[PDB]
Amino acid sequence: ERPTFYRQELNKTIWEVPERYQNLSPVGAYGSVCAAFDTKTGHRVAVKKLSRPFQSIIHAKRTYRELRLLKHMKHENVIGLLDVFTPARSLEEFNDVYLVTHLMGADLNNIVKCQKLTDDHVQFLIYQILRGLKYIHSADIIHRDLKPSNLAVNEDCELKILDFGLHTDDEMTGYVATRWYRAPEIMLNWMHYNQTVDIWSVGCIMAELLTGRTLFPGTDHIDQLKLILRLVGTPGAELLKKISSESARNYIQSLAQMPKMNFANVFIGANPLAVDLLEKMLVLDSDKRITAAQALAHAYFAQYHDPDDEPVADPYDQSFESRDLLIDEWKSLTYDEVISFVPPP
Ligand SMILES: N#Cc1ccc(CNC(=O)N2CCOCC2)cc1
Ligand SMILES: [Cl-]
Ligand SMILES: [Cl-]
Ligand SMILES: [Cl-]
Ligand SMILES: [Cl-]
Ligand SMILES: [Cl-]
Ligand SMILES: [Mg+2]
Repeated sequence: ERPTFYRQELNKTIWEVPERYQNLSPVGAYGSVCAAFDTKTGHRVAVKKLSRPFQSIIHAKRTYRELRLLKHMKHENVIGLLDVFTPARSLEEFNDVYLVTHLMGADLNNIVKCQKLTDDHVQFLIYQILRGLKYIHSADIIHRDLKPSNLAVNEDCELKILDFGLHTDDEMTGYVATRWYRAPEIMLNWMHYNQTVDIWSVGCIMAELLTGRTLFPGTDHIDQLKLILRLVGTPGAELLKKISSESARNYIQSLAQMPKMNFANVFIGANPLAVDLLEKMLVLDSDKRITAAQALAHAYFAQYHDPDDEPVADPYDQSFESRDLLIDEWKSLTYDEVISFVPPP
């Protein structure tokens, strides 16, 4: 059952992989990635070698979390796991983990910069994001990091969600795309967040497809909040009650009150149905945002919506997230998941 492995050094890194993977070529702090040709399937693939996967309890649990998530995701608009392997022949010598996925070409940033998008293109792209999100949310998973660089798109306009949130303070500081798509309640730690944060990100992405430009390109956290409240209005008393951070509540009330703007005068010339959907996604109070399942039934997607072809996920057991274990116990759980992997049909 065990394949033969061969070794090579790629940029000061020793890679040991099954013979089926050929022509390894580096492409890019949690791991290094190589493109390769998989001779068993004929696919160009990405092979990721995890860096120090078991160096601490936090790292070991993150390794297990990533492998559990990738093994569960089986949907047309979500990245799936093609293979996982280790050169180790036993738990006692187990140290390295390699993950194999489909090699992705362009992302949605490349699309918005270099392509003139019709309203039909916007409909199809956002429809596919929402179809994948309905599946992800049905398993009680929150992506947390939806942005154009985490959305792969091919020549047929077909889309896949990748790079689930599994981010440092410095990574979120300043004029950075890593913060421009985040919901205000998570950007500013207003309250315990939930899956509705992902719908805010979809609204930001859809706006950028319609205009070609970032919706909220803030130069820091506070500048970005000011841009958001200018468009959607300052909070009312109902939402202020739900901000459990007393310090954040007090800062918000320092700001002069502003009404919600007219979205037809912001998104000039857009399909009126697109404007309506944006008003339902970009709602400050997360309790009142439209959900992915509700949005698929909005009239903007009438030509693509098929309620018999929008599937949900198998149940996903996340009880490990509240479990406290030692490094070697997380490592043993990960080893079990590596050796039990069953490849897709
Ligand atoms: N380590 C581990 C571990 C692996 C599988 C299970 C349950 N079985 C399962 O999910 N599959 C789906 C794929 O086909 C076979 C059955 C439990 C623990
Ligand atoms: Cl092989
Ligand atoms: Cl895939
Ligand atoms: Cl190993
Ligand atoms: Cl991005
Ligand atoms: Cl499960
Ligand atoms: Mg990414």
